[PDB]
Amino acid sequence: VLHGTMIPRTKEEIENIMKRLKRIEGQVRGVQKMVEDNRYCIDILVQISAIQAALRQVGMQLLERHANHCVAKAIREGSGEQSLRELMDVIKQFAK
Amino acid sequence: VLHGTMIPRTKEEIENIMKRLKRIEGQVRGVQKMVEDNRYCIDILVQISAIQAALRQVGMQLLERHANHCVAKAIREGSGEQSLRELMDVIKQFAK
Amino acid sequence: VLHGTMIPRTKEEIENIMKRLKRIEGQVRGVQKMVEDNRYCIDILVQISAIQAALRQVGMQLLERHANHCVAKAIREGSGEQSLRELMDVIKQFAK
Amino acid sequence: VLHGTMIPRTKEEIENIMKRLKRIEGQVRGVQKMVEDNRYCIDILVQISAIQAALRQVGMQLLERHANHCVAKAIREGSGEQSLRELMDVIKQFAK
Ligand SMILES: [Cu+]
Ligand SMILES: [Cu+]
Ligand SMILES: [Cu+]
Ligand SMILES: [Cu+]
Ligand code: NA
Ligand code: NA
Ligand code: NA
Ligand code: NA
Ligand code: NA
Ligand code: NA
Ligand code: NA
Ligand code: NA
Repeated sequence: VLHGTMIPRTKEEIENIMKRLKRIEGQVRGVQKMVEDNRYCIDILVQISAIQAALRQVGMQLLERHANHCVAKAIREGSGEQSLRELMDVIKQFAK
Repeated sequence: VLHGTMIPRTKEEIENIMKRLKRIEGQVRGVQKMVEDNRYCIDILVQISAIQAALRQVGMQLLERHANHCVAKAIREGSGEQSLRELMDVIKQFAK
Repeated sequence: VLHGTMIPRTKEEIENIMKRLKRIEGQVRGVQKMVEDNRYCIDILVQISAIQAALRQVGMQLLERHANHCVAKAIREGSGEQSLRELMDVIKQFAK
Repeated sequence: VLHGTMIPRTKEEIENIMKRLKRIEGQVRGVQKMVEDNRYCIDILVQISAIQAALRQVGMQLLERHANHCVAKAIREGSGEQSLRELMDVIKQFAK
């Protein structure tokens, strides 16, 4: 452990995220097949754009979830500044 | 076909890109395992940030390759405006 | 008022940010003069890229400042969740 | 000069872009007044988000204009690869 407060994921949450990552995994191998089949660079870039888009989506979702629940809990419990600093670090990371 | 001029990829080009997509595929399943193991949301977000970063890298590489070779060839061959319009569309796509 | 906790800016903080916005204001009018003088589109785009860069910089700075001080204070004072929700909204805004 | 082919801007084009940069200039000074009046950091960030948004808009517009007309002309005239390389440089610049 050795980290900020966390609300554990449900069977539901894990399942949903998982599909999104599977779909994304598929897209990634789809792109793999495209490169192997020597498909047009533009077609490939379109799919890459799709992937990046799907990643921002799942990433934002996890960000909001963590802030709305886990960080919110820490604020209630008294470890908010700890959790807030973590949160700011990943924000700057997504900016770097 | 029915698309702009393309310079076909070498055994070399395909191999290199492929590793990058494999590594990225790994990262994606790594993230999958992380979610399943109910790992900390922040740790997961860091890895997602890594993935998006690796995707921008391979995407930019493919973009430059296509422009430097394929689009450049079309300009020489006389189908440059065709290839240029395609290129502008994917740029706007990466912006949307 | 009617908003989350705020630590007021110093004479110092206001001065520093101000220079950065002035410089940015200059860049913006520089770009204005460039357009008027019918300068090359590429040169103009380079300067626009500069401006956007300078804006991300000052924006991130204000973001960190607000989180490190104002939001941190609210967490101590007991209005952290209020301040956290605000913070998440502007994050999503910078993403939209 | 010493640059790729350029189609000069009309009285119209200059006028339109100009308004957009003026509005943006206003926003920038609006933000200046906000900082001076010691307004809430969140309110300021919202306006900064607005500005960055308006800059992407005018920037993309100039990008498309340059590609659709100036770079397209160079391709017809025989200096397309020259103009294409310039265009790729500013793309990478907006990515750096
Ligand atoms: Cu969390
Ligand atoms: Cu290509
Ligand atoms: Cu603040
Ligand atoms: Cu131009
Ligand atoms: Na905590
Ligand atoms: Na403290
Ligand atoms: Na072509
Ligand atoms: Na034409
Ligand atoms: Na507050
Ligand atoms: Na609460
Ligand atoms: Na030219
Ligand atoms: Na050539």
